[PDB]
Amino acid sequence: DDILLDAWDFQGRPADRSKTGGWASAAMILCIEAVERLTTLGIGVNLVTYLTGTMHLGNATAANTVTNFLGTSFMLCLLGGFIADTFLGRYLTIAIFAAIQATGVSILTLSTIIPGLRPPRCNPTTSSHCEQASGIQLTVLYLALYLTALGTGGVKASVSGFGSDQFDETEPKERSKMTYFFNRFFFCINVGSLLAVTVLVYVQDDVGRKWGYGICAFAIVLALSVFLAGTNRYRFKKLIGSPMTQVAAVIVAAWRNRKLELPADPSYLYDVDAAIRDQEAGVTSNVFWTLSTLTDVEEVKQIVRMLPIWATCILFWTVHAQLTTLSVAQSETLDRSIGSFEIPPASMAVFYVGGLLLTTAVYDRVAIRLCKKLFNYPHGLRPLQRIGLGLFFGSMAMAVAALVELKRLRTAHAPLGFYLLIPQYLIVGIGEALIYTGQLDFFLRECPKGMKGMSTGLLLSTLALGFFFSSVLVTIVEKFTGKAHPWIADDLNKGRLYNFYWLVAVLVALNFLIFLVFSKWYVYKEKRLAEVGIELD
Amino acid sequence: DDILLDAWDFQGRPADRSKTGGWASAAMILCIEAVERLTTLGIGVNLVTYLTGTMHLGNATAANTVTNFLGTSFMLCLLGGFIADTFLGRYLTIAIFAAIQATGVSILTLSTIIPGLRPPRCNPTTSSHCEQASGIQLTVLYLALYLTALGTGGVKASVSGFGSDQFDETEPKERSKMTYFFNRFFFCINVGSLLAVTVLVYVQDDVGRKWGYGICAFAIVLALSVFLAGTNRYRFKKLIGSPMTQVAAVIVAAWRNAAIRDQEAGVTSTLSTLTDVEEVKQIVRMLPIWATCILFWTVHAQLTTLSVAQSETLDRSIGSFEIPPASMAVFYVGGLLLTTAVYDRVAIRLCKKLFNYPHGLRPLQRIGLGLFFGSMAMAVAALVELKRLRTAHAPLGFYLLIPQYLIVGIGEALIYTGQLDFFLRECPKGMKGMSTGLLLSTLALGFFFSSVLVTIVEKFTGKAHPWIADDLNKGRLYNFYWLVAVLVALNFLIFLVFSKWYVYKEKRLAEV
Repeated sequence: DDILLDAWDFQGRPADRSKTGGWASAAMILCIEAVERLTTLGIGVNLVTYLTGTMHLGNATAANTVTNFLGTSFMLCLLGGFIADTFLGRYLTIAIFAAIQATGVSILTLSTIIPGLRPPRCNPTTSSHCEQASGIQLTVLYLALYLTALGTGGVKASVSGFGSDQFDETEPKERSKMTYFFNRFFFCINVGSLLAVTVLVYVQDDVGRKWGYGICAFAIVLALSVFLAGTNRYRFKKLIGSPMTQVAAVIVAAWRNRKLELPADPSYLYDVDAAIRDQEAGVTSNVFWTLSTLTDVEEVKQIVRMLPIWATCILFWTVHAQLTTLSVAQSETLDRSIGSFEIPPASMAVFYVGGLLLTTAVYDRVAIRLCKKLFNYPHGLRPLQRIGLGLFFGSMAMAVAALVELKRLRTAHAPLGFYLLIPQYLIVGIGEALIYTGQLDFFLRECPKGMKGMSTGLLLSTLALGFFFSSVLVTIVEKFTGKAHPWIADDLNKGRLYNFYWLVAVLVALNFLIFLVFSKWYVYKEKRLAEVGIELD
Repeated sequence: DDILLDAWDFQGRPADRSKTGGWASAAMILCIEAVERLTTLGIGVNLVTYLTGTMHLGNATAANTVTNFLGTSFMLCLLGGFIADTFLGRYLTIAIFAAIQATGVSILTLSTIIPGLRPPRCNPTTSSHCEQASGIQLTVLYLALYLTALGTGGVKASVSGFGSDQFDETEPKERSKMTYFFNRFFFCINVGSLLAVTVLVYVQDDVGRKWGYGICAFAIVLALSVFLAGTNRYRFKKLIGSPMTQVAAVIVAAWRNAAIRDQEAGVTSTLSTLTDVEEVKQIVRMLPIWATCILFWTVHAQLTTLSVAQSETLDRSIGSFEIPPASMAVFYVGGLLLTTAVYDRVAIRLCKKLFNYPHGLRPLQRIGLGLFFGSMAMAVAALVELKRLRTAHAPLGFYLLIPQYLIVGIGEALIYTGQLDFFLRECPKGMKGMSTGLLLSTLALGFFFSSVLVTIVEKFTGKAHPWIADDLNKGRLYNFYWLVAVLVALNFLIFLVFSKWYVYKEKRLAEV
């Protein structure tokens, strides 16, 4: 009754419901997730200008550095979950990796303080050119960045899952205590994330970096000690396995044997074909690294059916990557003067965060029940309709964003203009709050049974590439016409951005038509396969 | 097979010989020993100066805050090792109380760099009236300290236990790689222990508090990151119990128709059983001699506070450069290392080639020997302050303080390894972890005793011509030293009586 077979406590003796439980104890875990999100935002959003305001980089190579650090921090999150799942706990994953996050962000705060560890002070845009940055002073910014990248990476992966282990016995009153707890919790993260792209951005911009990154490092060192102090209060998961494992064990363990085709149709052992090898194409099997089992082989193959739609997602995230880097540099040249108020350059990102929060809010009330009464589905847009939708806004921003780099270059070649960068922030914002619903929802129900959780893998990995390809996309345009003014600049007025924003708009516009064809097809095949699996028994 | 029994994984799966544990794997776990020692030295040895200098409290009131912090830190270290062996892991303790220790020091660091979190710059030395810290700038300090002490206390308990747990196999082969490492390391400590009362002190004096305390913060936050990141490769012990609990079981369980002390039956091999109550009985037999060590540690505290305030006013110049006042404590650490260095090459070797001793001196010889130097340091120090003050009103180099700082250091080495060996070699079957409790206990109590001393004279002398005074040239500090000198003197005599009885009343308790 009171004791559960579902979890154990920090001893290992079976967990109890009125000893280990989350009306309180779920907070001490989760505050880490709060300080972490609030970090890679307050840092990541505005990391771009630190490199162009102090490190004195060229507005181009500040973008690549940031999108890479960002994308890197997204690859490393994909790994942390595999480590939580294969090797360490959920728990000592989030315990180990918050401590790591802490030194990275300490080494970072440190790098902005100790003297001569940043090039002597001055302003690059419209003013001067200074010192570059020493090869010494660039290596600590890297290690610290990349350490932070790794830290935020690992806990982003497991701190969420662990905090919810603190509630759900299938029993309702706990599930009620839980659902009660979180709707009150996210309003915070929301209202609190709105804080970090404004208030926190305000500090590192006005007061200075040391304080700005300092209040961060202190937050994780505070949080981690709250977390650990709750250790005994917690009840513990048994190591959910990463499904990414057998994907490795057929993509590889069917590679190590490439030999006689052996089509007898199917030979059996329990579920096995001996041999089993990957031909893609089709067969079908149902059941309940040396050699591989066929019912295992096929499950991988369903993962592969999802791959082309997986591909067409990457480019949205490139559009999103432009919001954190370039739209800052062109908020660097704009007005932003409210009189006695001067709004922080990278704080334009509050618009993007707004269109997230707002869209989600409009889409949970307005657009859900408006389908059950309108059509056969009360699910809203399930799933790939939201994905396609997002791709379209991917261009719609990059297209508008390309338009506004003209109205800006207009007035600045011949003083005051601003509030023209809302749309591109907003549009990527609304566009994001749909495509991430859709990417996710699709990756779930369409992921095989027992092998799902492959989802976040497909999800995050697209994020990562989105940034990495936005790194590549920038590095290509360097050679198109490289002399004179290419589309990149330092004084942006001495160069032209719109020529990039267009190309992303177009590259994405095409990407979306592609997605449409991939979308029509994928369902024709995953239907025919269903129907064929039956006809042949 | 290879695999070891009664050791496990973080998984819970036993175990290893040739993979998990290590030559340099302890090195990861003891990253956070060296840091916590180098911190509790650097911070404590000069904190009194942050109190008088920055917070503007003035010595009497400052000397007590420091000495309460040190006291509470040991008090908590004792609770710390009890938590560790009952509830928490050895591992979990060190993780958890390190984390606390890191915020604890962080907040302290933050206390020194956030604006308005102090009184405004001046030194009562050259200034007429300086504001003592406000109620709140106190509170962030106090919170920072007690966190830092709790943090430190908890770690101090379990890291040595978890550290040495990565070598134990009952093996002559690998468990002898334990020796080689634990030596390079221990040396590194004393080297780093010299630095913590010089360089660390120097930084926090002449670079600044924010830097000096700020480095210590980054030190654990660096170490905690290394320790936790070595978790997979650690050998995780079965949870060892607390001798404390078996000692409590007699104290509750006698209210009956159970325990009279005095003399009773001998021992062979909830409700209370006799072998455990006579075990608790002859733990009490040590308690009077435990009591006569409290007063040594009271001597020791005077080195962390008022002997700094004295040192602040002596010359301390060497040629051009000027040595930081609180860094006189190098002469104490030096005397402490030097005594050991010699006692092990000599008193071990050529004391046991005469009267057939096991250790150079009987534990009580070293205990008693400490108290005597302990009582004679205060006597020297009284007279020095006396014959410093007598020339203040008529300079004096830091040299005049080398004797107190030295004597106490020669004294302590003996009385610690006397105390430690006597508690250790007199304690019953399952209780040797009783020993460490007993030791810490005398220190917490010694420190806690000293603030009681200072407070008494403050009320019975001030406000007019006070023994411990704000301007040290304006009070008689020499007969607060005299007091502690004469106090420790009486305590010593009481020890000879106690230790005449102890070997007398515990050798009739021998033969059965």
